[PDB]
Amino acid sequence: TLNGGITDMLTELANFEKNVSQAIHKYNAYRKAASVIAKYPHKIKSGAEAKKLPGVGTKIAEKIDEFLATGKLRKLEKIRQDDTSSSINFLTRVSGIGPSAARKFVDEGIKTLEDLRKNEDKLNHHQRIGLKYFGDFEKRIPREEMLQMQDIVLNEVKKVDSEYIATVCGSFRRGAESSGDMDVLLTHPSFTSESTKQPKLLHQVVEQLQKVHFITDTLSKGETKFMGVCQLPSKNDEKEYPHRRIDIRLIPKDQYYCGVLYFTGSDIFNKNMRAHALEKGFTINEYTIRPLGVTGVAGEPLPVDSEKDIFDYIQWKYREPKDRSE
DNA sequence: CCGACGTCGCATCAGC
DNA sequence: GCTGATGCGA
DNA sequence: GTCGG
Ligand SMILES: Nc1ccn([C@H]2C[C@H](O)[C@@H](COP(=O)(O)OP(=O)(O)[C@H](F)P(=O)(O)O)O2)c(=O)n1
Ligand SMILES: Nc1ccn([C@H]2C[C@H](O)[C@@H](COP(=O)(O)O)O2)c(=O)n1
Ligand SMILES: [Cl-]
Ligand SMILES: [Mg+2]
Ligand SMILES: [Mg+2]
Ligand code: NA
Ligand code: NA
Ligand code: NA
Repeated sequence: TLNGGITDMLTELANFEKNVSQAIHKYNAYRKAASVIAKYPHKIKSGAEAKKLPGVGTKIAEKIDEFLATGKLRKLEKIRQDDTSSSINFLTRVSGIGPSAARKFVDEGIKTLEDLRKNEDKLNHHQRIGLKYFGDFEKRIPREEMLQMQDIVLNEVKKVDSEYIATVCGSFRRGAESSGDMDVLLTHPSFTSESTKQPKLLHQVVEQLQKVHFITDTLSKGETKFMGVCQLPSKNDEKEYPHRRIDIRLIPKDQYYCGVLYFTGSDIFNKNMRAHALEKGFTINEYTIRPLGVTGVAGEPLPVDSEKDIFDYIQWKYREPKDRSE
């Protein structure tokens, strides 16, 4: 990438603001600037050149000038030296430990991997599984493995009820050569925006995937969202595959296009597109696009019969999934 | 200057 | 138990 | 931290 040094610096700052400062809007600001610089097709020569991009303001322009001149950022060099920031940043790398819990753990003297394993009974269920698979969850998934996983999920879902449709979204649907996890959108004609004519629709799919030993652990689970752990089968004498994060989201079948737009992302693309919708007088979630009144209360859902219909309402040219990796 | 910043599912906890 | 924040996550 | 009214 042309500007990897700058974008890494801004990402590290984003993570600091989220994990340590607990400033979600600074986290989003830094990530938005990193994303716009990542797609800028020139090697940036100055902060002023970067400040022309939307999301890069005066402060980041100054950091870019320091980074270009020296190859580092004194603000980050100091953060890297702060023991509390180091501890908190490490603990938040466990799934289920966020900024609040990380700081509480540090207060209580729990700040290393050894400390965590020593104190499993101080972890909730999600955190306990996140610790169990700490190393695995930072490994990436080759697309070749994503395809094997897709095959298992799609075939097992079909065995439960041929009327299900499972769609792998996330970075996979954007065509990435590797993914951080597997995101599965699920629909069934019995579950629409108008009625739920059959119970346990998500449950019976999860159960089937547990039965064939694909799903191995559960982080959380409700009627429409599963968050868990899965693993490909290995062959005789083969080293096992890493355990992987899996998210499954059951979406009302008639709202598939809003659902698949949401679950395809990226997360920054969704923030950007939804923010553009609001400026255009609309609000978009994973179910609907609705107008806003002069009051600012959402109106009735608008007819959507393609992903492109959603782009049309907000006066955006259509962007294929591969062009949404912001 | 300064209010807004995307939107929502599940787990957990506090107040009643 | 319910309801509404809050945390953490997609 | 940045943007737009
Ligand atoms: N804050 C978020 C996080 C996720 N999402 C949506 C968009 C994501 O593309 C989708 C899956 O979340 P994810 O964290 O797995 O993101 P991916 O796009 O799949 C990443 F590229 P990765 O391949 O590392 O999972 O949920 C979102 O809307 N807002
Ligand atoms: N998980 C899914 C995927 C597609 N669909 C529907 C939405 C459209 O009517 C149609 C689109 O087919 P496809 O996008 O797979 O080419 O399938 C669904 O109901 N659930
Ligand atoms: Cl809605
Ligand atoms: Mg993903
Ligand atoms: Mg704005
Ligand atoms: Na700018
Ligand atoms: Na975490
Ligand atoms: Na995911």
